Amino acid sequence: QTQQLHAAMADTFLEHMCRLDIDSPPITARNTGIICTIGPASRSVETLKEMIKSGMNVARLNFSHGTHEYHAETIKNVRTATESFASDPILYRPVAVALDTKGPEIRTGLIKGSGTAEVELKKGATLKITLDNAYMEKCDENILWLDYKNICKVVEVGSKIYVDDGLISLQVKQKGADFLVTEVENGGSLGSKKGVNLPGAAVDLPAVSEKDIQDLKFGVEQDVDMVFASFIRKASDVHEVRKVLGEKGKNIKIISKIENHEGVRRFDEILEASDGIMVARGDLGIEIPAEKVFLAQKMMIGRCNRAGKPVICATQMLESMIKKPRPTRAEGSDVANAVLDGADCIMLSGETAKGDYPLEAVRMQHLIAREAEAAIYHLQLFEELERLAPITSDPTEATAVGAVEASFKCCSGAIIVLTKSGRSAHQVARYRPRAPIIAVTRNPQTARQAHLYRGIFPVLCKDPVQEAWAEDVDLRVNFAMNVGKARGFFKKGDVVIVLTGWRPGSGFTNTMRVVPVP
Amino acid sequence: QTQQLHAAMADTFLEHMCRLDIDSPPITARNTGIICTIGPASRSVETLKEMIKSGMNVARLNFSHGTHEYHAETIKNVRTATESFASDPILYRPVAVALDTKGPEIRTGLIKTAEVELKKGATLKITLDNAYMEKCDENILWLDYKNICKVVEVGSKIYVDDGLISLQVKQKGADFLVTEVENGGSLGSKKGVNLPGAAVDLPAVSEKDIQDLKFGVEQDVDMVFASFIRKASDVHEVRKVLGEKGKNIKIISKIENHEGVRRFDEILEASDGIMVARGDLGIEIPAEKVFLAQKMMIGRCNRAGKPVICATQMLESMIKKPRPTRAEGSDVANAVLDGADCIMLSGETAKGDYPLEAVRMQHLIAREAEAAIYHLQLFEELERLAPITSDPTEATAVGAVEASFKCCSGAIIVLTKSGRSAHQVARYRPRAPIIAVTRNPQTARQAHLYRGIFPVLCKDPVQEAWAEDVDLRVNFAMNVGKARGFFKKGDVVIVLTGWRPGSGFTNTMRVVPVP
Amino acid sequence: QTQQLHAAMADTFLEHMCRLDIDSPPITARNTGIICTIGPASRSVETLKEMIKSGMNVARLNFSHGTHEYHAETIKNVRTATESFASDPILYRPVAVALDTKGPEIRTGLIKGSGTAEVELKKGATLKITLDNAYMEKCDENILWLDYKNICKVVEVGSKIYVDDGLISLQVKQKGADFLVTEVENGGSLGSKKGVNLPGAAVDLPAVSEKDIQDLKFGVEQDVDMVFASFIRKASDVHEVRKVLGEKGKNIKIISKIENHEGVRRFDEILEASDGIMVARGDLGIEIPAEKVFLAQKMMIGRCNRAGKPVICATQMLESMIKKPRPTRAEGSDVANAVLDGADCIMLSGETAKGDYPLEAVRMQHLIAREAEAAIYHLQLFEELERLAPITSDPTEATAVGAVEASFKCCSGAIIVLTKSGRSAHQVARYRPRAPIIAVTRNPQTARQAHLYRGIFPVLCKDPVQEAWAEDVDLRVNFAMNVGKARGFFKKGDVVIVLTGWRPGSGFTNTMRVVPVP
Ligand SMILES: O=P(O)(O)OC[C@H]1O[C@](O)(COP(=O)(O)O)[C@@H](O)[C@@H]1O
Ligand SMILES: O=P(O)(O)OC[C@H]1O[C@](O)(COP(=O)(O)O)[C@@H](O)[C@@H]1O
Ligand SMILES: O=P(O)(O)OC[C@H]1O[C@](O)(COP(=O)(O)O)[C@@H](O)[C@@H]1O
Ligand SMILES: [K+]
Ligand SMILES: [K+]
Ligand SMILES: [K+]
Ligand SMILES: [Mg+2]
Ligand SMILES: [Mg+2]
Ligand SMILES: [Mg+2]
Repeated sequence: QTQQLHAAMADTFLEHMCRLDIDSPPITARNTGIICTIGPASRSVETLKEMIKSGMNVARLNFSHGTHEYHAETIKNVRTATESFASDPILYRPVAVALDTKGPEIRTGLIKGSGTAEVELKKGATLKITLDNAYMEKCDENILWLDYKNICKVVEVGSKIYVDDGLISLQVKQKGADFLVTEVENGGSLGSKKGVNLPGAAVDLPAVSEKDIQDLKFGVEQDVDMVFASFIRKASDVHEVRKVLGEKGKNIKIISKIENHEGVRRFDEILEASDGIMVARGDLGIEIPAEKVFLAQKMMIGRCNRAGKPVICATQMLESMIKKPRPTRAEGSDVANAVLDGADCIMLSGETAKGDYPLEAVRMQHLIAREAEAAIYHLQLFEELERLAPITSDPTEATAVGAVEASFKCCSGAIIVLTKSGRSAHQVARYRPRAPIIAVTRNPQTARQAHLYRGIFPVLCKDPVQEAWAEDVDLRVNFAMNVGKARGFFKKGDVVIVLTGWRPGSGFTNTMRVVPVP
Repeated sequence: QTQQLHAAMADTFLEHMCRLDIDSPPITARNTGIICTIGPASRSVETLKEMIKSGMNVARLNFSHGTHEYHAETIKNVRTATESFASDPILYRPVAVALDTKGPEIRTGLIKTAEVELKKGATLKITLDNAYMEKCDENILWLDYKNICKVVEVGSKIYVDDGLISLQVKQKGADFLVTEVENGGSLGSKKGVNLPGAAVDLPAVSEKDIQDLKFGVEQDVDMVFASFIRKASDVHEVRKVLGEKGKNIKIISKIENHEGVRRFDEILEASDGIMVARGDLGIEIPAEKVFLAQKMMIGRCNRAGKPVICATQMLESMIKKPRPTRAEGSDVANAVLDGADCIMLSGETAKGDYPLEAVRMQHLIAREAEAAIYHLQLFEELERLAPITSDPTEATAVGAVEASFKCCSGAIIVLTKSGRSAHQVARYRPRAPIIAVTRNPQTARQAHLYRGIFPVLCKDPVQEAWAEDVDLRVNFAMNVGKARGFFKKGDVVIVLTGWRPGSGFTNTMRVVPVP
Repeated sequence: QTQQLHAAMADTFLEHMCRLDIDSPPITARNTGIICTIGPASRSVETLKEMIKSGMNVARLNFSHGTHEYHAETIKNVRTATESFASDPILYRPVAVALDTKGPEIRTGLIKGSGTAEVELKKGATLKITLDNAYMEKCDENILWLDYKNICKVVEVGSKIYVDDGLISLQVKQKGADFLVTEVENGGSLGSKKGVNLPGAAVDLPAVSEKDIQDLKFGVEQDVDMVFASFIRKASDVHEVRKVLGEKGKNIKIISKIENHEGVRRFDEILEASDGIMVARGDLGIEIPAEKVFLAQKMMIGRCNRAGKPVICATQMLESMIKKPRPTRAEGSDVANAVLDGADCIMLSGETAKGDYPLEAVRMQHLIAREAEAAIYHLQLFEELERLAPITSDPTEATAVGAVEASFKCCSGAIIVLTKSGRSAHQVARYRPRAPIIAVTRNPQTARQAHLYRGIFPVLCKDPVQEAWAEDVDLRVNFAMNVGKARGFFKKGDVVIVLTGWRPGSGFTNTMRVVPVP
């Protein structure tokens, strides 16, 4: 009568839905990664500590805004808050840092005069668009400037142009070279520097601009753990980002953001080149008809799970929590269905960057992820992941799937794995056990990147190596036991699964033990 | 393209069938146990060595016939043939000895070693005057069941000689029944008699049975096949007689009548395994219903995780000819597909002209059939029907089998003192052979009852360091597998072990390359 | 608690097996066809009448033996027996006649002396096989003649040779021209004119010999319904057979007998070209290792089920009943499992052609089939057959599959179908309903050939055509009900499914009705 174990026993999906209970409380452990965007509301040290206690795993910096120096000062504070807890290495939480590139964004110019100044637009009214730099800080209700110099080559008559994140639409009546005349189809106020999207068009900007180059190089300087590459359209876009990171950034992980039609059409070659995927729903839902977005979301998450690569669901998950302390019912549903669909991580944007309730937002996500994890139908999920996954002779693969079937058989409080690269923990997570995966590593980077995988609770063993390998192994296992008790995941005399290798070095995980908690 | 691995991939049973292929060769290992009835044809030491090499696992002695001195000698020969292979521990094969009780049979009398001949429509009086107990003929017939006249009615049907001859009852009384013959045939001496519609109140454990089970205990048999078990208390009666001294002897109940079928669930619970006794069962219930009973029992046994044995007329034509009929081919293969742990030969090995050919042919067929099982479905069914547990050992067993499928392992190697750890694995029915390494030679002989368990008996003395004693026995298993052709250097096997000595602590699963 | 209805309710195959109950009695209807081979024991009119009441649906004539005059008299008798029941059109049962060809057999010659003579062959003995026609009637223990002139070309030292249904095995020790020297391996006594098999060998005998041609012409003259073509090795073999049947016998059904390695290897092209398949296990279990036959059986059955074509299981199903009035447990089990495998028809050979208990064997097949039909796991079968079925716009297909599902939901007593060609009845049977399919037709050939499909109970309407079509339809629907009532398939108030088209002529079946029985 807990963890939805009654519904876990159903022999159909529908009987499984029918058995779900609001009075079956979940376990302590939460498997889904939380990712928070840091900005004015959340960049203070004091508050960042509170985000970490609340459940933040990764901190994301949007490089569509702000300066290398401002960002460097966010990071510094994230690292200070994080290390504030190394005091007790048993309760320490590694906290990753991710870099979100500008990429091929299209923006409007400044509104003439005051900073905040917006101009009201009205349906049917007229708007001329120019590329004349005279006008770039002189935008208003008749004339508007755009930073995409080649716009006219690619937008025809009939075309639609959305501005301010889908909320203002315009139609292309007449067009020269230099300028476009438009009729306003949906009005509203327009401020300075707003996102422009061109649904019909083949936008021809480079995947990595010189601005992107400098930003990527800065992130290599700063030892960030991952990069969220914007607007990826094809594999070669991914490789180009991989080259700009080069040898020095070779361990930093690349998440292609999919946020347009081409990204979606060529998803297979992009996923093959990337380390993970983000479903970038804001842009994506302007670049395609908003009603189609749920399908791309489910296509991308499914294929990532089929391929054992992390997928993040993003944007407007709890929008209303920017202004209010509780979410709407669609927001509640949406976070929960992201987890149920299969998402490894879930992202907060404005809600933590600039909102009036960043901590509450983090908590709500933590609370909902945990309910929805219990609600997942593991029976079917696990069987469908066994079937699709190929056959191999890799003993770690066999050991990984054995540990998972065993975790179901005995309702183990956790599956513990020792791992240098993380790779042995990733092989377990791909099969989606209910129980949490406590990944014990010495490598601080592996610990931080581990958060991209559903279920991995990384822990960082700071202790020196023993002279006897067998003793060193057992000390790490036992470290995972102490973390699990201290966290409430399990208590003494509960059974856990433990994974280890037949010899030192990566790639040898082959041993699975069913072990009582000491 | 080997082991029907193509068929094993399919999404449906029907596509699985379509992908079955006569040119996909089976692995060398054979998982289904073979039991052979020993008799005039096969009781010599010379013939028994060859039966073992051809794949016999359990020697059955039928106590419906023979004297204790006779069976004691049979055993002595089996133990001799078996021990002749201890020369090389790596190739030694444990052989079990099983005792199969007479039970409450009914038999005819002697004849006036000659045979009279009943014709359809003819008249036959049946009698209980013991003066006639050694002169039966076309007219008069003696049976040794004294209450026969109390339980029969006007019209009831009597089958004689394993169902070949049949009589109907035209008039009753006491001492006499008058019967019309319905199926003619050549009656002989002391033949089986069956009274389908009737409830026979003979003891389950008769005076003779009691002395025969004692023989079992003294002779040190491994298991007992108790005939005509009708209800759970019959099995308790048997367990009692075996008593304290006989308590590690497994009791396999033989279902051969309508009541045993009906009270199957309770008999299963009390028994350590089941034998589907198709000979008698197929006269006591209509022959067309046997396959239903058989599949019901194999099914409930696989569900309970207890061994079940298919028996009787599996290769009947091979008593006289050296190839079986096509039916006989089919039937053996379907018993394995149904889920039988063991298959059995009777007359084929006891008294036929081709005992070794019959054993070989069970070995070949079982090996083909085990590769044609749709494990995808079978494993998911057994895994699901399994109640969740706290036992680390169940978890470890299921983890092992899951891993044996993901990497198509050459075997699952298990150390076990009592057998129990190997049994847990075999309940889930891996494709891969389970090589169970033990020092207890009784554990090794009984382990044949379970599908896929190839017991190996370790004769090495105990190393003083426990980890080294564990490795040695793992390596021994490896050498057995290499030598028998189950696998070779660099293949993967699963290895299952515990974290300390003593029963009940198996908790460790390793995926290991063969050295 | 009848028809194994408790077992039909189970969620898994394994639970389905567990609930099979020997006290859950079957319905009256038997769905699997029974094909009896005719010969001395069964060819009297008196005996044939009773074969028919006992359940023979098809009369099989084995052309490997006997003259045209003798077979003509057999057919005459088949039809006298059959037509003896036409007095009562309600109880009248179409009985088909099938011709089984000789084909490329290899046969020995005559034993010297007595026509009835045998010789002993003893393990270790030398036996010489000659082609010199001198010896064709002087065969004995030292010298054996056979009728395949090219045998020496196709065998080598080491080869095996089986004689008389695999009883006797020889091993070639030397290969001359015009002879072989062999060692007897399995001895046994040998009589005259016995079949020879060469497992190793690329036998080259012609698909359709001069004698097969005489024979097929004769079948066309006698208006047989189906041909069983022996030793089909490839599609062109089937074509060759079709030519000889030509126009006069274009609608005569060709069932390819698979009895050798090449047939099995090329099964798909043979299947496509044929109207049906027989698994001829006698020859097959000598041409391939005996332990592999059950594989071939199940491959062929599954593939014919998948394609919707009749498949017959044949040979030694009840062999002991040639001498004993009750079958062995393996035989009882073999038959059940052929039905459970998915076979449309099961066949009897010596059991009915020369044995002592022809009626009893026919009755046993009836009884076992009826039990085994109930024990089928229809939930899974029907789900998979629907699943595998290619998708079609064909209204008749959609109607068939709706009728089958409807028959399941209301546990109907029959599926009544009107059909000219048989086709619409076949499309129901391919989906494998529990309920018997009663096919009403005015076409006597259609009736006789429907016996090759599991479930079809053909009924032959002799009444003339009503002027008003709608009444002509009702009249045949109503003749089906009378047949069902009289046979005890159902009774007044039971529901049945009735299938019709929207106009006369073949191909228009599109109407399913759920109908209480008056
Ligand atoms: O996940 P990875 O990178 O393969 O790391 C797993 C490795 O960790 C170990 O358990 C311990 O190795 P170290 O002692 O070198 O950390 C190995 O046995 C195993 O092969
Ligand atoms: O299957 P069983 O009878 O419980 O025996 C399994 C036992 O065998 C072992 O692997 C070896 O024990 P021993 O050293 O006592 O033979 C134990 O670790 C384990 O508990
Ligand atoms: O199976 P077939 O040969 O298509 O026969 C089915 C045909 O039988 C009918 O039900 C009626 O046939 P009739 O021409 O005999 O009236 C048609 O509606 C239907 O098209
Ligand atoms: K960005
Ligand atoms: K007995
Ligand atoms: K023939
Ligand atoms: Mg974007
Ligand atoms: Mg018996
Ligand atoms: Mg043939």
